[PDB]
Amino acid sequence: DVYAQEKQDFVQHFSQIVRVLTEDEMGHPEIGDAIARLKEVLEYNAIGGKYNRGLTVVVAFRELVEPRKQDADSLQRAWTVGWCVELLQAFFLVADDIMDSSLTRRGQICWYQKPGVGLDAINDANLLEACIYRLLKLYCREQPYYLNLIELFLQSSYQTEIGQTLDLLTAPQGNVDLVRFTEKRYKSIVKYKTAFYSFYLPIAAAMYMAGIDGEKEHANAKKILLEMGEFFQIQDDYLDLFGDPSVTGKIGTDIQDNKCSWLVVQCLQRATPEQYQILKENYGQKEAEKVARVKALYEELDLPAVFLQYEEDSYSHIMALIEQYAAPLPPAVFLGLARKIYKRRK
Amino acid sequence: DVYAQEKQDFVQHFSQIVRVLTEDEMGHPEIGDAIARLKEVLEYNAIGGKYNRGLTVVVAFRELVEPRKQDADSLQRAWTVGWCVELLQAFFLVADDIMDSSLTRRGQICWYQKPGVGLDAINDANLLEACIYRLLKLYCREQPYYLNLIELFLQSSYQTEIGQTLDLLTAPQGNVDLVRFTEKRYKSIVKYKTAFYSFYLPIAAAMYMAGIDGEKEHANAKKILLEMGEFFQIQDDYLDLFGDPSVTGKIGTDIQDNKCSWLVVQCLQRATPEQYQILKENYGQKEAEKVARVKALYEELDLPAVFLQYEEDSYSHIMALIEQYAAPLPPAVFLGLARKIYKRRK
Ligand SMILES: CCCCn1cc[n+](CC(O)(P(=O)(O)O)P(=O)(O)O)c1
Ligand SMILES: CCCCn1cc[n+](CC(O)(P(=O)(O)O)P(=O)(O)O)c1
Ligand SMILES: [Mg+2]
Ligand SMILES: [Mg+2]
Ligand SMILES: [Mg+2]
Ligand SMILES: [Mg+2]
Ligand SMILES: [Mg+2]
Ligand SMILES: [Mg+2]
Repeated sequence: DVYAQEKQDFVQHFSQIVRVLTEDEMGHPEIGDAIARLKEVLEYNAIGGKYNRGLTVVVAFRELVEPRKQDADSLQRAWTVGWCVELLQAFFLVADDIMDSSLTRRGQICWYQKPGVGLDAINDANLLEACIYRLLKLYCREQPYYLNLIELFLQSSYQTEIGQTLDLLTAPQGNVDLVRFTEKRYKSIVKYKTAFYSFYLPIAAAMYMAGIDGEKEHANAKKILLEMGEFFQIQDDYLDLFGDPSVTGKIGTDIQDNKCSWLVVQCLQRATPEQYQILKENYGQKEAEKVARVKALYEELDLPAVFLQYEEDSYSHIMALIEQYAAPLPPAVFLGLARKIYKRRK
Repeated sequence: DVYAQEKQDFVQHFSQIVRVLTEDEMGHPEIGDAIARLKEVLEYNAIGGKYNRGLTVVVAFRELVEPRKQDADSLQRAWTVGWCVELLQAFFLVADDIMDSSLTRRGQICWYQKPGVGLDAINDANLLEACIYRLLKLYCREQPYYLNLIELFLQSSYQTEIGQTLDLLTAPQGNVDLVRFTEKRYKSIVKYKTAFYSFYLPIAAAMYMAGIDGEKEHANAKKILLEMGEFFQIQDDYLDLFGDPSVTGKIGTDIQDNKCSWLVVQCLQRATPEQYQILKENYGQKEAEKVARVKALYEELDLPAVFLQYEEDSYSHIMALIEQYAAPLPPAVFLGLARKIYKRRK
């Protein structure tokens, strides 16, 4: 309910993001064509998702700032910082779709796969990242949390690029080595690639906006949010193979891209050495027959049932973590976000 | 002479950049393999160039800071900010080589063209950009110019991505339209894509480090440096076709990539309508015969002689600009940089 009620206002206020990013550079008409390319990149790549991450900034801002201090202006700042998280997301996905050789995202063909786009998408992704800091400057330059916000977005992008390097190093194409797909490797990838920017970044932006900047409170929040990010990435892995791509909005590639998925880790931990070899022969290869052979091994080992058991235990554990670590922040902030990701099918 | 004397110290101190970026994240051993990938990216992509841009930071810092304030520590900061400019450069070139489909850079194959690299180079480029802000934090966090430095590197990357969009929009592959290659378009591309980061960025970093942060002094410096950047990019265009690739360290692609080069603008301005059509039929295409036909048109129109005339007039003009705008900064700062780029063959 809390996410669903703020949605509308948050989405409507994307026109303004687009205007402020296009308008404040028409005192420079020579870049006009670039500005129009920017708008086209924003509209195709920041729109059409669920907005969980940016909505989180706005929800937690209401819940943490005293209503006497929710003036029209500090609200406007809140949904801008929210949009900055949506722009970080857009930047990582556009690049990620190239590196993953993916086909669709959010119901449409991937940006790079569009006629006349291709690898120009690389500079388009870098421009989306640039917008974040332009926004921060335009809306938040005179706020006492300004430098905290800048350092947070930069630190969060470095961690996520470190996690991406791990994702890629662990998945060399044409190079099946099942030995490297362990639980410890897995947890490291997902912590870096997904957990800091999807879960720590947004609540923490909102903390810094409410004046809550203590080390110890940031660490306690981080303890909850990183375990949630781990679950959330294990969920994304499961949906790559078994979700319905008209719900997820994307076709799966993990088996073909030779990925250290949660599924292949769970597989490897249960496999007869005969099953092992079937995995070995069929994994990380573009042939549909061969992907279907892996999928069939996974179903033979009840990996869907194991995913549903893990979802429940992970959820009880996250809840225990909230009871331990939420104070002095209102638990509603952690609970509202957990509700939105619990048993998602997209 | 001034560049040549600081070189050694500047280069030697790259081991330290590499150590500080690898060491201060081994309290996190799970990212070990990513850290090693980072070192490999740094060594292949920040090393082997002339270091003009980073050396500029260090040279202008000596020339602008009072020697009583050139303590061992503020010097160390100076050659770090220098290296941050070399890392911005490395980030743009790695991406640019993909978008340009280039073959070599600085005497070796392009990063993305290395066996086992490919499009993973996209995340490698984004990591190189991340390092800049990690450095700024590690060395400069408590300096009064810290936030000026952060905003400068970010603003300079946005401008250069705007210029890249223009570079790419003006060069759609498979789409010969000679109508868009004008002088005004050209000047706009080069101002954004090259001039702010190669020329304004480094002197200005050094200004902010010496306490010189006035609007008006920054604008005056900018007036000189942007015209120098324009010349410098016109030079790079000329070398793409007529430089010797054992000096430049790179094979040219401008004709094949359908580029708004200086050469094609000068061509279009002198061409008989018969010459025009030869250009039209042969431009922006991968066939060697067809590139050689364009090259031969260019030589038939004395474009090499016109380049040498422009080099001289541009140089006299830059010098006039220094006489007008250099004060209260020592002219040595502008003169030393102009000497290093005047009649370069790489
Ligand atoms: C650069 C940012 C790295 C984090 N990142 C990127 C994409 N995803 C989710 C994916 O699950 P991934 O390719 O599987 O990790 P997707 O299913 O493609 O959306 C997370
Ligand atoms: C993203 C940064 C845009 C600025 N940029 C990139 C490369 N160069 C110089 C080149 O001249 P370009 O491809 O010709 O413009 P190169 O000969 O390839 O080194 C400038
Ligand atoms: Mg992906
Ligand atoms: Mg991925
Ligand atoms: Mg996925
Ligand atoms: Mg290039
Ligand atoms: Mg280029
Ligand atoms: Mg060039």
